Amino acid sequence: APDEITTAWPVNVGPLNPHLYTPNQMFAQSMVYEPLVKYQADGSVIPWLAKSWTHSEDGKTWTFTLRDDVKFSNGEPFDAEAAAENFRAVLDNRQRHAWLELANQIVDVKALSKTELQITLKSAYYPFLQELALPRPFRFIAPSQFKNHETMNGIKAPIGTGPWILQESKLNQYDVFVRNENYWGEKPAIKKITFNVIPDPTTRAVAFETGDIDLLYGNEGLLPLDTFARFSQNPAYHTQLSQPIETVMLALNTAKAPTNELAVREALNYAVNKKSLIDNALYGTQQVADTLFAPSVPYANLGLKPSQYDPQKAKALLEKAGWTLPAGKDIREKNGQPLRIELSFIGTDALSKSMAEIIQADMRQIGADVSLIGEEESSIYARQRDGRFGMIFHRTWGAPYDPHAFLSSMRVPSHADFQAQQGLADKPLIDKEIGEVLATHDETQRQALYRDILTRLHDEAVYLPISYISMMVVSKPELGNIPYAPIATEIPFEQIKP
Ligand SMILES: COc1cccc(CN(CCN(CC(=O)O)Cc2ccccc2SC)CC(=O)O)c1O
Ligand SMILES: [Fe+3]
Repeated sequence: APDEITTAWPVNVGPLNPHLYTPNQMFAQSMVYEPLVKYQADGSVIPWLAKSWTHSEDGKTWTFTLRDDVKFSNGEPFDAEAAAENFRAVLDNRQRHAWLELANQIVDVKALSKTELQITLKSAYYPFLQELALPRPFRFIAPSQFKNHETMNGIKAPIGTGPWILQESKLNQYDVFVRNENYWGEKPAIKKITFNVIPDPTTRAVAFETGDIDLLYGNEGLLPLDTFARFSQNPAYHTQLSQPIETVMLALNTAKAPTNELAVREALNYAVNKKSLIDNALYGTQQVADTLFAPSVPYANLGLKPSQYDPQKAKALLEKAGWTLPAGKDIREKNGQPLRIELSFIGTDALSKSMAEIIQADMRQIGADVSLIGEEESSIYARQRDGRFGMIFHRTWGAPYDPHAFLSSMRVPSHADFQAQQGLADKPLIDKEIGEVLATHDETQRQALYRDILTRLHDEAVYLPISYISMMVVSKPELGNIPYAPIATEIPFEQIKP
């Protein structure tokens, strides 16, 4: 067993290098490795591996007082030296962390003693503590497990301070975690967690029905949503649906014809019946999104005007811009050119395909010819990084990334958002203001800058917001209520109490 559970994940957890990305899975890195400060649902951080901290008047020098009772799972001590060596290991690979502005802000990290850790920054970077709280990269592996005094070229054993220890991994089969019996904090009620590798959502549903697994936990792609709805009525099962955690949208390429035209992007934003899309493809399980960030997101309650479903207005906008229908044709033309837009998505993702088909149908109704380009994952991500798309499915990152970290990353040219925004005359101003907002401690100016950035992105119709999506749970009733974590990408296994 009653203190052992079996769940599933589409892939293995990876080698659990705390400082690297794909194929490491963030929820699993968070099971084993811990931060200096821990993120809370109210947006603050609490003391964690660091007991307390102070900062200089200019806000550029921070000194953390560390706990002195923490051991890595292999018995070796956690101290300021171990922490400092981890920061070094991360920043020796600084280029790979460009998306995260703290990695560009840290100028020095040194252990002043066994318990005092000093971090110095380029500027007064306000999201400092929240980015220290992220699943990666600033969490701590035992320095003995460095390879050649680094982590960027690999690690030995994935030894953390966290409440879970990786027991064993079997590529394409399973991963097994066990409770850390020597954890500095509270002991998890669960003793053992087995992750079965099950890449297909239908197969995951079937695995639950047969009793092969005890728990499914994930976002809107966890299992088929019609099946989820059926499960929620099944008295043998338990299901949960969280409050929304992030946005799913479309990103429109402002630097590529015909989405380079504001009038076209505005029309597309009137063309989609989002409520119908959600009820049709998402089985009514998610919420309609009118803006890049939901009004509940910090700094994003701005009274931005929604573009409600209005095919008539969409047509009028296109007509006014010179996109008119030839005799006998349903696809508009201008200057000889047809109104043709390519929508790229992961071809094997049934949900994405379903939504893409609905979007194509809705846009054909207003005279736009959307071509569906379904491709493998690697090809879609390549398209995102180099801007080879007309429209592309995209999503925000949830707490604590939204909005500051998502906005920060809009400045990175190898990200979808930069590419989508590249055609805007105001793009340099936007990027300047993003840099400014991260470093201001004038709260009035900070809100003003967020308003200007988000309002320009909204008014320029860079995105086509679709849904605010939720976390979803399917479980054996004996496991009880399943909690959600403050960080959207983490799974609070240590909080489960049968
Ligand atoms: C569930 O995945 C995410 C949930 C919340 C935020 C992000 C954004 N990631 C941003 C950085 N990634 C790129 C991206 O998701 O666009 C990973 C990354 C960083 C540096 C170089 C490569 C890559 S992916 C090969 C954070 C992370 O992966 O730690 C997520 O990828
Ligand atoms: Fe990522």
